[PDB]
Amino acid sequence: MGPSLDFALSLLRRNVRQVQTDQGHFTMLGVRDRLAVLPRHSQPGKTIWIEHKLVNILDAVELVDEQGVNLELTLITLDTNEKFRDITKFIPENISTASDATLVINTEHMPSMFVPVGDVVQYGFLNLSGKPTHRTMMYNFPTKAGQCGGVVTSVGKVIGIHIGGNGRQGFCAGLKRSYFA
Ligand SMILES: *[C@@H](O)[C@H](C[C@@H]1CCNC1=O)NC(=O)[C@H](Cc1ccccc1)NC(=O)/C=C/c1ccc(N(C)C)cc1
Repeated sequence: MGPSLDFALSLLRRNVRQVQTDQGHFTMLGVRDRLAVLPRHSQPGKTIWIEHKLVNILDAVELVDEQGVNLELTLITLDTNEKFRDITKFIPENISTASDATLVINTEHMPSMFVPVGDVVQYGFLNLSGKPTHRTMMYNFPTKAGQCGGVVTSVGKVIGIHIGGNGRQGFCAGLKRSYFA
């Protein structure tokens, strides 16, 4: 088996978890220690279902930029038994585009799912369901409901978390390594 599939499957085993909140099913990316990231609109509460058990959330931080605008990312600290493998090194230091990226999803309804979103380009401002968001990127793929929190990945880099789509295109919140310092 080659390196790109090995990388994604290893993400699916060690960092990319099936979750459910009151808002439905999402993919959650565990980044290091007991710190994970979800799309803000998943609205995690005091507990979250993670695969096979209910896990307590010890803190949730909704990220905004210096203008006060939503980044659509919520960092949660979990009462998990074990620490995540630290994947912060795979997150670029600036928000970064990619060629021929794949969106890797993992929910109870869409387990171990691979979506060929393709080139990922800078987008910036997005108004989704009424809320302004900054720092997004875009792919010309018709993503659908249930795929939020999916991990946008390319050549060993974890670059984005899926947050929205308009039927023809998909959008992620860009990831940068400093969100997880
Ligand atoms: C994941 O939960 C989901 C994935 C979307 C659903 C449709 N395709 C996808 O890829 N995301 C959403 O439903 C988001 C949620 C959101 C809320 C607030 C801030 C950021 C994200 N919303 C959307 O993707 C918007 C969908 C939409 C609304 C209205 C229209 N009409 C045509 C104006 C089109 C699309």
